[PDB]
Amino acid sequence: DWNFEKMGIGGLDKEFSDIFRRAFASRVFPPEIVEQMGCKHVKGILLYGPPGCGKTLLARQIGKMLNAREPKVVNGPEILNKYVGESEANIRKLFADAEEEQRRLGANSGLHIIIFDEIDAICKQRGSMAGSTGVHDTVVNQLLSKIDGVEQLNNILVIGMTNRPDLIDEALLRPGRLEVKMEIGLPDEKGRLQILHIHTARMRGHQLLSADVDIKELAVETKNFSGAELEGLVRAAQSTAMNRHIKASTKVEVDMEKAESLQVTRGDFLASLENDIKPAFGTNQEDYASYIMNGIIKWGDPVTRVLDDGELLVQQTKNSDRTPLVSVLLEGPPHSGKTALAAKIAEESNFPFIKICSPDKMIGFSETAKCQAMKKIFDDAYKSQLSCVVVDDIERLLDYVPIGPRFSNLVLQALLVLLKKAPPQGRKLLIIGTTSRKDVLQEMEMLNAFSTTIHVPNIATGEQLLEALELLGNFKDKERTTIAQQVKGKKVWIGIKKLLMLIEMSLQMDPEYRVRKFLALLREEGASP
Amino acid sequence: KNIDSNPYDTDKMAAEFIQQFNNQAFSVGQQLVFSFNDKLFGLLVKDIEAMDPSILKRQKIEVGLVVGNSQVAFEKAENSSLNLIGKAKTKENRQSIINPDWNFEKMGIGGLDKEFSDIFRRAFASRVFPPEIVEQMGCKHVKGILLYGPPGCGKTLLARQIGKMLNAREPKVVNGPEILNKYVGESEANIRKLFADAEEEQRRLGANSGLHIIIFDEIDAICKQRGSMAGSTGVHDTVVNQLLSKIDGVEQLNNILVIGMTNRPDLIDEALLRPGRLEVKMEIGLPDEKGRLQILHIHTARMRGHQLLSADVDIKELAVETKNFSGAELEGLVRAAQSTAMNRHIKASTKVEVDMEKAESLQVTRGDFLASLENDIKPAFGTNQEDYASYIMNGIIKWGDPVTRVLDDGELLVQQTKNSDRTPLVSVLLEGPPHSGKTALAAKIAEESNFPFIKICSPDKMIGFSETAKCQAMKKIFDDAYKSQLSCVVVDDIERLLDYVPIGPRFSNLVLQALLVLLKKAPPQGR
Ligand SMILES: Nc1ncnc2c1ncn2[C@@H]1O[C@H](COP(=O)(O)OP(=O)(O)OP(=O)(O)O)[C@@H](O)[C@H]1O
Ligand SMILES: Nc1ncnc2c1ncn2[C@@H]1O[C@H](COP(=O)(O)OP(=O)(O)OP(=O)(O)O)[C@@H](O)[C@H]1O
Ligand SMILES: Nc1ncnc2c1ncn2[C@@H]1O[C@H](COP(=O)(O)OP(=O)(O)O)[C@@H](O)[C@H]1O
Ligand SMILES: Nc1ncnc2c1ncn2[C@@H]1O[C@H](COP(=O)(O)OP(=O)(O)O)[C@@H](O)[C@H]1O
Ligand SMILES: [Mg+2]
Repeated sequence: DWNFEKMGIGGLDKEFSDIFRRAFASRVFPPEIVEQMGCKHVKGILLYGPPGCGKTLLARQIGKMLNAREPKVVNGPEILNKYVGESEANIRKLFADAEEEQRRLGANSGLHIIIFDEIDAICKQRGSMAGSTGVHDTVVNQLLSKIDGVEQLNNILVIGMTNRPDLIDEALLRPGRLEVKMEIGLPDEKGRLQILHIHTARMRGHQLLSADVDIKELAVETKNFSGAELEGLVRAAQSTAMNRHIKASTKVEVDMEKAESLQVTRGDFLASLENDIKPAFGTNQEDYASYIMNGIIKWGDPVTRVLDDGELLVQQTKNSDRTPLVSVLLEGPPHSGKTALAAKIAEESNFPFIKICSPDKMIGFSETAKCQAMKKIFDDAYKSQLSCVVVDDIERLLDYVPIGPRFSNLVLQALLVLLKKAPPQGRKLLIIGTTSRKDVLQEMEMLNAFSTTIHVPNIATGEQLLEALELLGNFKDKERTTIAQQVKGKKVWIGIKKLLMLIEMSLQMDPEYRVRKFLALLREEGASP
Repeated sequence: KNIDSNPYDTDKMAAEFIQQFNNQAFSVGQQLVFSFNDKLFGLLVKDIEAMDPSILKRQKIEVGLVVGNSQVAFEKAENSSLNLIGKAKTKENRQSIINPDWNFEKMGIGGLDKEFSDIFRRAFASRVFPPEIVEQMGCKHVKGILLYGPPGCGKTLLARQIGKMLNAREPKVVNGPEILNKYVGESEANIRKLFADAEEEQRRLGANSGLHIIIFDEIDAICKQRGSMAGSTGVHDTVVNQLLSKIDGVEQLNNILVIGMTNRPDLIDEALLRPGRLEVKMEIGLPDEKGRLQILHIHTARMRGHQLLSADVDIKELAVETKNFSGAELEGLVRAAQSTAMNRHIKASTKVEVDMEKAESLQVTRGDFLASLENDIKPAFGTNQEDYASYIMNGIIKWGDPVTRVLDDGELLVQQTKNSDRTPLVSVLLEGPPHSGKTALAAKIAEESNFPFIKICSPDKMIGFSETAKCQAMKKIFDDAYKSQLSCVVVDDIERLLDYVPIGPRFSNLVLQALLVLLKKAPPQGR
């Protein structure tokens, strides 16, 4: 039987299918033919995937599916990092029961399962990439010798677990030990629909769930939701709906007046979905809501062209089969409005995964820490069906300073490789960057890595300045006429950001001196190419 | 400018809307101006629906026509003070539920209302109902809470009050670094000697025992590896593994509840923040004016009962001269306002003797409060009186126009940074030739600013420091300024922080790449 909808696990049908078809087909056939052929039994499995997706449930379910003892448990950083001379004793103790049973009745016993949580720490000499590795080869050598060294056993089965699959030494994966490896992944719409159908099953049985609640629609509003957070959403909804019936006094007592009629309504689901349970591979209206701070105003031609090009790039990266990766670089003079446009372009992609790697959250970090943080941010984007990332103010990550010059050579070389890297098969990406010194990056050869570039200009005519002032709607018609009497017969040079500060400074004077001070200010800072 | 709280009849508003905009085209998202009772309002189109067929004979549309029999429903915008009455009010919003009515005065906490309600609704809403209905639903009670805020704002008191409200055993206590004790075999023994009572009670009484609160402290020392991601430092993390194994996993318990309290929310590993582990997260901040009033009104109740408080000592007034006063410093002020009052009625002659003739009339008076407010409690997140006291040395005397110009410009900037909403951050750089008086003309502007929080970061207190120490000190000083509704900060001799020396140059590139970043960082929100 493979009734994988009653055991408790949902959204994983092919994974268990393959795992059984290959590994555990010998332990289900009658022992007669199994002995006649002489086929040996697998004694190792490696599951790897993102954290909080349902890896332990599968382990316990596979253990129970074949009648066996209660699975043991271990932890990675626990067995290691204890008093010397005792870790080996613990490792030897781990298999004591299996060894005793084998010595007692030989080749006729029950499976003894183990679950080696977080295996990519102790059995890892590949710790030297940017910092340093640890001298702990004793543990890995002892484990390898025990599982299969110069001796063998037939009453064991080792299941590993890890969220970093590229930190495992090949010595622990040669055929004969830890052969079958599988990858668990984030569920899609059908997976979420199945998952939401199990965690709320007892409530529906006892007519304690209102008929308005819709699961089909609830399966379309949670995008890139991990498996373990639907449980959190359901629990939050249950808590919210049941808090109305706790009206009490100095000493809290249950409101027995209407203990019945305790019904959960769609409103509570929606409330818990908007205010609480913030996703892991889903982003919020916090990161891309502090960069944009005064909206976007159309003061001329450039805004429309830039937004149109952004939309074209997005629609290319969403409907192409031969260019899974696209990049674009924004540039312009300082105080021109580069950062405030990248966020606006990215916000309208309706992309499930959005993140912003800015330099203001890394203050005082060393080189290696910054490289590792950037690498982690990039790695957290290959796991979603389609994503989008932003890298703003590049020239303050490299630490460029005109004197010297002085850059950091360990960040540029990571940035180039990561910019030219392609994601796994089937997925897509889009990278946007903003910089204010185009003449410097060209020397470093970086510009040849970016697919395309766009130019963001400043205000360069009296008409555009007047239009911006009108749209901002601050000065009256008379003052606008007075200003136009001067600005029109000349040229201007001022970025959009500086205009807000100049207007704010000017507005604080007396009512009759709000124009002269502004005009005086525009002569010193502005109109100065 | 014309906002008012007077009620507005939606039925009349809808009738006037139809009477005016009849046979007119409207589209979703359209913005227009509507006049009602000589009052102007801004209208934004939200939903449009077609009519039903006539009697002789609710689709959504984007554009349509308005007629006499059309219906209009008015809803106030977000954070709108407009008062709307009548049946022409559609109610599609989100408000959760009506939390149980609370009486904070009896418990003894003031200024914390939303946080208390949220914590009770989330963590504890499922530990009050009988086990029957909870079992029928199927649930796994929350077993984790995290709190973080400035010291002395009433964090532990919340936990103790909530624990004593729900009949439960006396809470234990542990200290963060105290559990980091030399060698293994004692720290692990300490971890073991925390849940033995809980597990024994669970085994003895099954799934019917009482709650066992366990209050931590400085949880950012243990379970802290981000501290290694710095310019220096570095330490292996081993104790977090034991606590993680006990809290969740095999032999899990059903009558435990951890409560972690910290001070640096960003020095926490992601290991101890994922659903199933410490779930909820709340923050406690400095109290505001009404908070200070409520706090004071609670600590001076016993004296008022027995008629020990004079009639002229108003409590309302004292809530307007204490700005950015922490929670505990109000208790400190109240305590210090009594020693002075009661230190008068004591005579000593070869031995301290309690006075007898004037023992009665022992009443605390305004003088005690005023003296204590000026020379007793020294605030922490508040205005100093020594920093900008030794900088300006011999006053300021006019010698021409430039002094007037500089002072006027400073005043204009300091008023803009207080009556603006589109530019929360403004910075100005003074400069001139050496030996000209550009450090006694900034302290004067800061002192005339009148902002509650005024600090001065100067190189005089960083003699012999390396680069990392300077970075840490500057970061801490700047961070402290995000905890007040207004802040002014001064940097002196920027050339000295960078260590410039023209046999070179030999500047420091780890301080110049932080000073640039800091000067562009909008405060969290509305500060
Ligand atoms: N059409 C517009 N284009 C760009 N910015 C605009 C526009 N209209 C208004 N703004 C405002 O301009 C500001 C641009 O952002 P910001 O001041 O951070 O510029 P920046 O180029 O990112 O700065 P810096 O060069 O210092 O990194 C934002 O406050 C945005 O509200
Ligand atoms: N504009 C001014 N008018 C009158 N007196 C002034 C003025 N500016 C400063 N003073 C006085 O002169 C002295 C100024 O000394 P201060 O330490 O400020 O020197 P400085 O040249 O600004 O310093 P530094 O060389 O470190 O930049 C103080 O006594 C101050 O009272
Ligand atoms: N695919 C899934 N279906 C149903 N429940 C799940 C699933 N994945 C996780 N859960 C729930 O999450 C809880 C913890 O998940 P766990 O297996 O510890 O995640 P991880 O494998 O990352 O450690 C389990 O008790 C289980 O009920
Ligand atoms: N909101 C508050 N209401 C009443 N008293 C408070 C409040 N906050 C702090 N206090 C007072 O401060 C004293 C100590 O507070 P404490 O719990 O040590 O603060 P922290 O949580 O920062 O350690 C208590 O005796 C308490 O009376
Ligand atoms: Mg000086």
